[PDB]
Amino acid sequence: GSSGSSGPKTGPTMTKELVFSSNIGQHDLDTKSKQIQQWIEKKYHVQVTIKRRKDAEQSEEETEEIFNQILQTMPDIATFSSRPKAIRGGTASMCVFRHLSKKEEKSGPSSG
Repeated sequence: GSSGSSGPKTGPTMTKELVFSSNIGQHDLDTKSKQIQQWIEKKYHVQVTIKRRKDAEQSEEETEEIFNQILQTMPDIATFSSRPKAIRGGTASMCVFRHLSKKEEKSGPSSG
């Protein structure tokens, strides 16, 4: 049996932001995502920004991974609102996560 209805609320005009280093591991990153997910729920615009070392020995393709690693948790609840790009000269990347404008929700009760 299930019981719990908070109420239909799109939420006020607020924006969230998240900043961390690539060093973050799976154990840690796991938490970072959870937080973002909860936000997206209320259609909260979350701005993510990955920071890399002084020209670390890695290409952009690597910096793109982290991003996906996060969206891989909310692939049916969130989407690449704003494609990630090279910011601050490429040393870092910025992106945002939003809700699936499409009628696709694989979380919660059988939406119908």
